[PDB]
Amino acid sequence: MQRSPVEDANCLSRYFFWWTNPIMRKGFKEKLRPSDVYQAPSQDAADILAERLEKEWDREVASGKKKPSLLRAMARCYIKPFLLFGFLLYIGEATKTVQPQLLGRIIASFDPAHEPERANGYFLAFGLGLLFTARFLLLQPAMFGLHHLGMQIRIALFSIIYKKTLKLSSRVLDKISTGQLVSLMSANLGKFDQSLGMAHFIWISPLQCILCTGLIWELIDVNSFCALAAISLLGVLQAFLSHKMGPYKAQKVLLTNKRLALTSEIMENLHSVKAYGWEEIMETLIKNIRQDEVKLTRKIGSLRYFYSSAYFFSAIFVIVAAVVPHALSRGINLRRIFTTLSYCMVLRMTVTRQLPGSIQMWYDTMRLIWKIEEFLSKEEYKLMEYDLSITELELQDVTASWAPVLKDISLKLKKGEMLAVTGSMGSGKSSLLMTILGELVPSSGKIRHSGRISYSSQTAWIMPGTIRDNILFGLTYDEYRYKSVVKACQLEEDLAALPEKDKTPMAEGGLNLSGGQKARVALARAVYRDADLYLLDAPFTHLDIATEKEIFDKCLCKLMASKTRILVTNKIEHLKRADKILLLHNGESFFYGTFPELQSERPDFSSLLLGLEAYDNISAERRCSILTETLHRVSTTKWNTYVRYVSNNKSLLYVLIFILFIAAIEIAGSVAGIFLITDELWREEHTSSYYILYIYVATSESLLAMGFFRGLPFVHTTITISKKLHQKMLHAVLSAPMSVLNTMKTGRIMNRFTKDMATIDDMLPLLMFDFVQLTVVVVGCILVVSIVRPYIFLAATPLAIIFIVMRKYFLRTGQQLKQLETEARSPIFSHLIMSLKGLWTIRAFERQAYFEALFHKTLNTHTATWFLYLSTLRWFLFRADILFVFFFTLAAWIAVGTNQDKPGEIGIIICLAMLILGTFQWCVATSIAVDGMMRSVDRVFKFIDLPSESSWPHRGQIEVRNLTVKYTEAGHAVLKNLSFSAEGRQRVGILGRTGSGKSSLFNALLKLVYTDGEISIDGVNWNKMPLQKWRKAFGVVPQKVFIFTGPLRMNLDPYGCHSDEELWRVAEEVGLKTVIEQFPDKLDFQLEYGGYVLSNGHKQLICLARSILSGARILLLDEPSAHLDPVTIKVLKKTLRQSFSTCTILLSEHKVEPLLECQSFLMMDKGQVKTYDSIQKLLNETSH
Ligand SMILES: CCCCCCCCCC
Ligand SMILES: CCCCCCCCCC
Repeated sequence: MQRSPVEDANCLSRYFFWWTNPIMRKGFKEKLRPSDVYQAPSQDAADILAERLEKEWDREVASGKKKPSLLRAMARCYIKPFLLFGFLLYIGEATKTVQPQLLGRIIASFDPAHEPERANGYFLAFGLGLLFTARFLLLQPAMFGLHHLGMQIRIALFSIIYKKTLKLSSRVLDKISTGQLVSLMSANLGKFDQSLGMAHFIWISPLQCILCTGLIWELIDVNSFCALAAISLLGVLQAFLSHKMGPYKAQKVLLTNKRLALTSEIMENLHSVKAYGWEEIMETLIKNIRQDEVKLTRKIGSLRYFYSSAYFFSAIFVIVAAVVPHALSRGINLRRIFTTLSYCMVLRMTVTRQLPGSIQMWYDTMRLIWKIEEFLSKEEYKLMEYDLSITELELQDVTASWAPVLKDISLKLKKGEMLAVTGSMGSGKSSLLMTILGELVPSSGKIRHSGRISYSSQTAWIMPGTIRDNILFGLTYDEYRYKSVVKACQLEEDLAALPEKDKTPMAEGGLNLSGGQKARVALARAVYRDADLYLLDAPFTHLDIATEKEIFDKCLCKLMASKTRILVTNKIEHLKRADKILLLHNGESFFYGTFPELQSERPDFSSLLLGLEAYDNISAERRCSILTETLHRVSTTKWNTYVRYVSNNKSLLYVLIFILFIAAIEIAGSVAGIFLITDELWREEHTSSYYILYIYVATSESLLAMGFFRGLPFVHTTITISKKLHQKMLHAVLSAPMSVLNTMKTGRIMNRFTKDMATIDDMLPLLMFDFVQLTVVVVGCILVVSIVRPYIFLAATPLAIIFIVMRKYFLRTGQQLKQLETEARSPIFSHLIMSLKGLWTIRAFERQAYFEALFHKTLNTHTATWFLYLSTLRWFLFRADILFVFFFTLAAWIAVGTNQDKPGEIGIIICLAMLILGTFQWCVATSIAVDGMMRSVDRVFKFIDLPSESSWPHRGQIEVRNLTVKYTEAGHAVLKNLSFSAEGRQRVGILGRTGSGKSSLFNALLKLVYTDGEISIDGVNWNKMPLQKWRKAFGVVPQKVFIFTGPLRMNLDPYGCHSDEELWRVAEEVGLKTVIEQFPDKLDFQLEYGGYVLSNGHKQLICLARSILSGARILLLDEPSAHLDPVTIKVLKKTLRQSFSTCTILLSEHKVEPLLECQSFLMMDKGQVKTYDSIQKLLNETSH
């Protein structure tokens, strides 16, 4: 669409990345959008990437022998780029070995004997810088290349699995699990692609290690093996911790679910939780189960410190133990040490840093490739063989299995004729169609149908978009057909009713349009479609006496009756209309024919089936069950967000005060040592003396590293902040007003607790320690180098000031550019999940290519987004790395050319600078990862900032005059100036418009929306009684009652100050004792999963009890009739009378039978009220 600039790029511009400049600019000025970002390169296109690998895999399957392997397939054409970069990494890393030798010459140039050699001093230091630059230029493009290759791989690899998953055998589909299919492709996107770049190291590290170890001198002195053994013992020490981690993870991962599932319960039914008015027990209950999670997290975190720390303390341990044996014999020499130190730390890093990460990958990627290899071996859908036009379908003793599901069906169906089939709920209801379609395979028999076959399924689904797109669905628009079909489908009302008419957008499911309208548009496909055979499967789920006979009489008889039809339904009129009928019995045939023939077969069945007089008006589920019975019967980051994070725990400030002090002391001592010691070292030869300290001065990483007394409290003080910061959120969301809380719709609140809270709790505290640690090493190093050579400050100050500005520049565009990846990620799954549910239908209209094509475009958007980001980072790293060699070369070039006669201080300056490069890249690398994570905590603060909020003298009257709500929506019957004169201790009823916001009137009194007018308790305003004291009054018992996981003791009594006799005596008076007697442990029995296993009717009684436990003034009723029945209604009626006779009741009911019971009934419309006691005055308005 937008046309990408890399297409029209120059070899230099593409190498250094000149093309990002405008997109770098834009993002700094104005915020970016999906329309602004532009497409991927023509090379990187999913059609081109997949189609190649298809051919090369096809070759492996074509040569049909042994067992094809995708690794061997991909190898047929992915090596040419892989081995091209392969050398670049090796030659790019091999330059590191040369650096020691050139350092040694500078130590060889300078000593108290002989004059200070200038020429070599300068030109060899510069000559080092040449190699030092050369390392980057060769490594950078290769490193960036492998990411491009890794990205290029999986783009094909999702296409090749998707091609298969659209067409498999249907039997195996209900063997294979849903989570395995999704999670396999969900896990790979971010991790796999980035991970591929370090695979090469598997042979790089050994090839260097063997060369380095051999290149180390003192081969006669068997101590380089001891120096290797020092690296071995480090590996043992680390691995020992990895075993001790696992036991604690299993304890945490089990616990973390308990709160996460419970939060999902409590948050969804919040309206009740507030209506009862708890907010005290729900805190402490969560806090109690949190305790173990905090203890275990702390116990893990403190352990993990040593795993990171050991690497820092290693350098001094390995370096000393390597050299001090050589101290015994062979006197002492300075150029001997420095070279052997430099060679050590290369091998120390390359064995511990990346060698694990290389091996780590090949275990994963191969284990994953195994899963694809298994998956592609799975059995396939047999392609349709309808391509004939001899004669229509005729079967003969056909058997099938999923006790065979079908056993010897026989029907010689003649063309252009009508047919109907039905039976029990099972008994081969939906299966017989699948064999005609070709979804299920016939076990034995002869089935053969000519010409193309249409289909309409049981459960309908809607492709997201236009209505005509669903209806016409890969056809061309025409005059009459569409009109007559849409007219015949009973959508003439829905034609006029909708605003955009045919262009109305639809998505998600059945929220926008109703299940009835879904069932219409479902049928529209097959009715609009042209075919040789028509197959419907239970299209009349709805109980429409008009619609059923309208569409059956008008559409079929007039339009479709010339052509053949099969239908599954339960209507005697349709059965009597049909030419041929068929009845089943669990795979074996009951009978097929017509009622006149049936009268000469089973006259008792003929009569007793017909016995129901008013059969057409019976409910679908009812009459189906009657048939079932009778048949079987008969037969932007900010500076503040850090300040807030530190401001919680003061201990995080009080820990930082003395960890700064140690840096100044340990700097000062090294400055003193470098200045004071050196002269005596040279003077020693011309004893041990002070060489061993002079080693420790050089190892700046291991010098300023943090131990247990100095650094451990940092872990303790940080984790406490995540505990506190949790409380502030949970309390703030729980205690908040229902207005701004109502817009979000719980697809976002849980998301914070699931993902965002876990990353602040788990991944942050540890990750911060690196950022604190590494900065101290680099800052503390440079200053020691600075103090000795004053003019370094002028070299340092511009580069630092540049370096921060670069980061501010990259982050503003980058953070905005990155989120578009995570947004663009979501379509790819949504498109997969939806495609599975219509797998039967999507084949029937041969519409695979359309979806297979549509699938690519959702990838191409994502890969374009990703590719731009990934490069932008590569730029920043490259510019930042080059900016170091300036610092090195300037410092080095000036150092030797100083106003100082004594050059022995150079030996430190150059050596102690060279080692930082490894830490420098590593330090800036985390610097993005921290700053990105800091955006996540900011979301929690936004939630924390969200706004927030005795006796009755034997009385319980209510008459709230002048009540006006301020929600402005209540079923087109909003409360304005409301009033009623109902006496206390009287049962009351209520009515209004059919759909007048029946709920809103209740929660207006409970105060879950904005309200006006005074509301007095018999002359006692809320003035005295706050929101809790008010909510003590009303007894609520809604259609969706609230039960949570735990025992009935905890459900009935949250606070826990009621006696056992008190708990029983209320229960038996409510009428819920003998029903409970059957359960064990009195009332201590546990309930789970919302208490679904228990009975429906008693699930009200438990809440009705809860009110007697709670308080006595007023009760409410939100239409319980749907959850009521003859035996329950009478006890519910009588026990209520015996129980209360004090508190008022309000009952909203659309039915007439509830009107006979109560005293008075309101007939309420917007600004209109009326009610009377006596039946002549009461009923007259609502008589009809
Ligand atoms: C596409 C391959 C380009 C590699 C450039 C290497 C430059 C080496 C200069 C020392
Ligand atoms: C928000 C402050 C970030 C400080 C980064 C310091 C980097 C210094 C590199 C020499």
